[PDB]
Amino acid sequence: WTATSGSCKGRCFELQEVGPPDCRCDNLCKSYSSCCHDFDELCLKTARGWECTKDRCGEVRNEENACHCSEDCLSRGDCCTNYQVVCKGESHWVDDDCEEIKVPECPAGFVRPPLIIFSVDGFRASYMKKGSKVMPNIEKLRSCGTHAPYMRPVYPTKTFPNLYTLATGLYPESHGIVGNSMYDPVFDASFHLRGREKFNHRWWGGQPLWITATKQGVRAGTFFWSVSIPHERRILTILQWLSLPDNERPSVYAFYSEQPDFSGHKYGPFGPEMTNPLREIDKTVGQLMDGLKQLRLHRCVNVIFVGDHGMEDVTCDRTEFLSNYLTNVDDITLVPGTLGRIRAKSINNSKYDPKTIIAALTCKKPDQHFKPYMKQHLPKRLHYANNRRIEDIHLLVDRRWHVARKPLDVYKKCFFQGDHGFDNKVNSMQTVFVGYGPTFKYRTKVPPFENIELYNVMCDLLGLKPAPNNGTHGSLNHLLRTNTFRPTMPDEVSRPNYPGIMYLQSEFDLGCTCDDKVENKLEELNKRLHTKGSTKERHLLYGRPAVLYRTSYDILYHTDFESGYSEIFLMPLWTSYTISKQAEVSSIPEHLTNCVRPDVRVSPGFSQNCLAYKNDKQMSYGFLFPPYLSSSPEAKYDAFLVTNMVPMYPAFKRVWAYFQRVLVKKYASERNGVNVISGPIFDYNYDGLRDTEDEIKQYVEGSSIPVPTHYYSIITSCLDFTQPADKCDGPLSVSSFILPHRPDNDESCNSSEDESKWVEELMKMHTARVRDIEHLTGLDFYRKTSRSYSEILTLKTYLHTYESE
Ligand SMILES: *[C@@H]1O[C@H](CO)[C@@H](O[C@@H]2O[C@H](CO)[C@@H](O[C@@H]3O[C@H](CO[C@H]4O[C@H](CO)[C@@H](O)[C@H](O[C@H]5O[C@H](CO)[C@@H](O)[C@H](O)[C@@H]5O[C@H]5O[C@H](CO)[C@@H](O)[C@H](O)[C@@H]5O)[C@@H]4O)[C@@H](O)[C@H](O[C@H]4O[C@H](CO)[C@@H](O)[C@H](O)[C@@H]4O[C@H]4O[C@H](CO)[C@@H](O)[C@H](O)[C@@H]4O)[C@@H]3O)[C@H](O)[C@H]2NC(C)=O)[C@H](O)[C@H]1NC(C)=O
Ligand SMILES: CCCc1c(OC[C@@H](O)COc2ccc3c(=O)cc(C(=O)O)oc3c2CCC)ccc(C(C)=O)c1O
Ligand SMILES: [Ca+2]
Ligand SMILES: [Cl-]
Ligand SMILES: [K+]
Ligand SMILES: [Zn+2]
Repeated sequence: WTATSGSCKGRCFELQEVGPPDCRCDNLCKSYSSCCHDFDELCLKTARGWECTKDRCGEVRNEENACHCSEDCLSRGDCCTNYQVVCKGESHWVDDDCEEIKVPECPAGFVRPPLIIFSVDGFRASYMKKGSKVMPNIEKLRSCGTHAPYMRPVYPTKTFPNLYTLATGLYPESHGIVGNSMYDPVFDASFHLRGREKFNHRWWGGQPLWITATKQGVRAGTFFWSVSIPHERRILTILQWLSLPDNERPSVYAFYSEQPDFSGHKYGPFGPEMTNPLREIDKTVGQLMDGLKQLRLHRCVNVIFVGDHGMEDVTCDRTEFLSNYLTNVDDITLVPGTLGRIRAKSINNSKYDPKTIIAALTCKKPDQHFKPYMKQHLPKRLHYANNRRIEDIHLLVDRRWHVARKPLDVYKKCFFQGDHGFDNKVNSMQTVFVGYGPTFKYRTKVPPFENIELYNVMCDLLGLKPAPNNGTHGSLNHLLRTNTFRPTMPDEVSRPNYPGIMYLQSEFDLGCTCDDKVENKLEELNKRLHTKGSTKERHLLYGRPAVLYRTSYDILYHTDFESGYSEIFLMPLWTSYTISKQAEVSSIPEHLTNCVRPDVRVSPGFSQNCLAYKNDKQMSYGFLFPPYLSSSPEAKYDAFLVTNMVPMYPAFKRVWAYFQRVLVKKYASERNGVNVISGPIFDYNYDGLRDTEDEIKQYVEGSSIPVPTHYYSIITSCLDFTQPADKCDGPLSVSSFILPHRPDNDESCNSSEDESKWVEELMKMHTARVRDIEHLTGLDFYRKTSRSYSEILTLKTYLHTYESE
């Protein structure tokens, strides 16, 4: 119950919301059906529209009007935004030449440049070029300020998960808004776009920017706007708040537009009906900038123009129906659309079985347009698993398609032509970023980056310490003229041992054999030198990775590769080697097919054993440094050391062998040499973070050899490919992957074909950032380069996406 008999007189769009059942006058009261009786009359005036006209200039103030053209409006802070243009002969901001904003030019009483975030729903990255003729204000912000060609949203590429990621710097699995619809089984509560449950604070985790600001004594405008407040009024409200006394005035504001997403769903992303929505958003930007210019703040405020996600062509005839696959369709609940999430309809149904659901959905139809996954098997770059609100079964839907439970769901819920939510590497889902202001650079293009990085920068713009988040703070310093954040590299926690030869061959009883009894004073000195690190500079190009947790490990040197070998996990944490453009691929010799060799530097008690692999009928082994790429017949023996072996299912060895035999050389040819760092990852609790030894769910049978959930590689080369990877004087280029270590290849529907038809496609799906591998391993890479640390942080956040341009 709300006592709406109270009044909004002198309270319109008040910043703090008042306590029920007292009636409200803030920008959210409509959504709660709780505004005072006179909120429309007082706070949503529309009389005479939004624009001054010649005849209104110097009018007698009429408090009924939506906005004012009377002489006193500039001191009241409520002129129509075009007041000075119409009445005082000023120019629109868009018609003024771009002039660099070298320092903030602010009115007295401004303690810091305010931040205004202008967020637009469904604003696809390619609109910046494709719509540029009809968006002159947005085009000026973009050309004059700092802009990226696009900004990568988070998955799923839905509205609330992405806007809340902008607010928090967190992945949706961490902030809790994991879709536009959700069931939380602990709460036993459902979140929906429509209605009231979504306002309950227990959905919204982390700490959004407006709370970060408030806790640190920086005041904030509200970021939510009730949908029925027109945009012109949202702009006038922000401009009014900017005229508050210094002690009352917020420093951060957010405007939101439901367009162009609203029309994109109806008309598709490039429907001819889309030009008008884009012109209308441009006009709104123009209102803001003219209004800032009136207030003399257009060279004071930092403006962010940012979108949540793009928009794809999706029509009802491109719908896959689970009723075409599952016998049991009424025993499941599906969250449908551009992604699928499945759970049991009833928790009391003992016949429900996820394994049989997955199998029935796996590669059943030739052009099948979705792929099922247990959530722990989804590409790690999505970071979409570690939340109870995310159903164990997930469907990754192809761009341009929907998935639904039954045909009747599509016509008893087809005029819609656009949608979004797909994999956040899809080109159509990319969205926009422009920053304009004294704190941003002038006429500067920056590379694409992920929206999870923006919170930290917004905190930097406001002089706030960010709450703990998933951005990499410093990775976007290149967007800024000032206020950069200058991080120090993390300190190394464990230092390595450097073992020499300490064990005789007969101390090892590992059940291994190798045909290696096959032999000089020229050659003997050189082998000792290699084992002491004499080639290390060739193979370890960016320093040893630092281990950021407490553990016991050894550095092992070899002619062709260097490794950091964990005594705890019995295998390398990392294996680093360089392959020049000229390197030759060789085979594993017939006499060496099953060769595994004790490492006389590492005790038997800290080694793997071959007998565990013979006994484990499901598990085989591979090597981290590939024997195919040995520099010489003699150096090849090093590749079969028990310290270079790792556990691999046979089905995974098909992937791994193709990568090592064919792809590494192909990348070295293409990129003019590569440096490779490969290793295992253990993330049995799918939290994106390195497991401790006690979290490991599976071991090679009979042994203490832990089985990795994934295998990674980081492939680095020179950005200027005229220079070889090992002699690069400038910026680097990287691509990386985190391949799932699975016992079948059911994810790849073409896997019965030759590896050349499916393996690289698998690897591309599981592309990763170096930062993702760092979280998963507790390793810190690139510690010794010639590059600035901020540039290296940007390199670590890079994702090679494989989409066209
Ligand atoms: C992306 O960035 C984020 C932010 O930095 C990273 O997330 C952090 O990860 C940390 C490790 O996973 C984690 O630290 C834990 O915090 C526990 C206290 O948590 C509460 O308080 C904080 C602070 O305000 C709050 O933010 C938390 O918010 C979560 O939960 C609420 C309510 O459920 C949600 O609204 C919110 O969305 C958020 O949910 C997300 O995180 C939780 C985990 O906290 C997940 O369960 C959800 O699925 C969702 O992802 C909390 O309200 C603290 O109690 C933990 O300490 C225990 O475990 C450690 C193990 O190291 C041990 O040292 C301790 O002894 C202790 O053990 C005891 O409890 C165990 C578990 O019950 C039990 O098994 C033991 O036997 C012991 O009794 C732990 O320190 C931190 O909370 C999150 N923060 C956030 C905001 O998500 C994230 O890792 C980054 N991602 C990547 C890939 O880098
Ligand atoms: C979502 C987090 C907050 C946030 C931002 O929210 C802006 C906020 O007005 C968006 O709210 C929306 C958006 C769509 C719909 C609907 O389609 C339907 C319905 C309904 O039927 O009720 O309600 C909606 C609401 C709720 C109106 C209270 C914007 C930008 C940011 C940034 C930049 O951080 C940010 O954090
Ligand atoms: Ca983990
Ligand atoms: Cl959803
Ligand atoms: K085996
Ligand atoms: Zn939408």
